[PDB]
Amino acid sequence: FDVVYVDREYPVSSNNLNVFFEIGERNSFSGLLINEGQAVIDVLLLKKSTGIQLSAGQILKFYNVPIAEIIVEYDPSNVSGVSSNVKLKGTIHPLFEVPSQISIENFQPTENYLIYSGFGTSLPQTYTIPANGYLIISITNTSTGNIGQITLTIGSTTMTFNLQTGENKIPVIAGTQITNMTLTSSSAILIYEEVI
Repeated sequence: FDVVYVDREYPVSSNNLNVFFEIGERNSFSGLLINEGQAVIDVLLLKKSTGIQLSAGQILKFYNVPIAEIIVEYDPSNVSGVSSNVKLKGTIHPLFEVPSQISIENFQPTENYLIYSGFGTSLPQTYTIPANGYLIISITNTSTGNIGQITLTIGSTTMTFNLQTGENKIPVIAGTQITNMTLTSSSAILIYEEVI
């Protein structure tokens, strides 16, 4: 069989109303169309060269979908001045003898904020958590199970945690202090926050 790789992004706004993507006649597409931004978009999937309205941040997933053309349009109901970066990524290949499917999901990108890297049994100072999110304390050690203790303070509240080898995931509010950590043997330590 033959495969064509698709990696495209186009702005869609009042200034860029339409994108026409040719997939071609005897072909199937597997991949993603990503509405990265604030413009609602209308997606027409045409078997030869019914629209799907994608709201801000939505992703249209394709598996083995026989399409000859994908048309993307700025929806006329948009608040003026909104735009999106519309990304098409995937593979064009022949129609496989398996189900053809689409699905849609909301994307919420996550970003990791480093707090501490080291290798030892405690922290060298206190740290402030910058945002609402999830604090990740990764402790690497030869043994499994219990590996030490961490103390967080937030306002007039103190919290102490039974740290395990591996990834420890704690929901945290912005401004929370990492006041101390004590491990029972020297370990690779990586502390960061998952933020949305």
